[PDB]
Amino acid sequence: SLPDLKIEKLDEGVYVHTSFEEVNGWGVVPKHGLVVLVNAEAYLIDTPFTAKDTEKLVTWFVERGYKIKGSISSHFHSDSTGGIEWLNSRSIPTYASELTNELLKKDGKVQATNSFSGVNYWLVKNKIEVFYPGPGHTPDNVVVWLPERKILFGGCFIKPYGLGNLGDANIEAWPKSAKLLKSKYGKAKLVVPSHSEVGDASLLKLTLEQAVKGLNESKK
Ligand SMILES: [Fe+3]
Ligand SMILES: [Zn+2]
Repeated sequence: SLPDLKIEKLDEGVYVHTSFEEVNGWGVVPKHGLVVLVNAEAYLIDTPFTAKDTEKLVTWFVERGYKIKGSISSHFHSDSTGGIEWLNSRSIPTYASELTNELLKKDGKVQATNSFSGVNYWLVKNKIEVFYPGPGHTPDNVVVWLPERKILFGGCFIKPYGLGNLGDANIEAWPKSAKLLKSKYGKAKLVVPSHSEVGDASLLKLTLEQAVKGLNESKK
């Protein structure tokens, strides 16, 4: 009885997709990703949890005359990679970093068909940039930058109100990673976190503070 997949326009050529899962203890949790338009083509930034919602998402944009050109997953957790199986099965190119695919493989999960590495990677030159700030929420977490709109998708790295699930986190590295991110994208107009409302560049500073706070609490 989960809430329906939601698709809402955020800016010119940029949509937020929201899907939901049950997390025992915290109840239903919304997960935000993006869909970015490049001319008459669409790129998924993270996938929904399920094949079903991934298909609904894909069909929504196909039906509006956009070809799905690919998806990129910001980290290996299922809230970013849930639709990779379905997308691969439809021969839609999927993208994840080398680290992410290696974590998927280790966990017995289907991998993205295309991978990349390095600090900066242009999924679409001058339109969609993937940035690796270093380990934080997970060892592999990346963010996605849309220069034309100055929109940053933070995935699960951006945690302005609390760090959340620490199971796969690197609390020792997160502050340095968050410092690097804030310096890189301080001119962001909009910052889009995975589990809360859209904000501005202040979310970068808040994340840094939470990360610093988390590390201090771990050492005491
Ligand atoms: Fe995660
Ligand atoms: Zn998450």
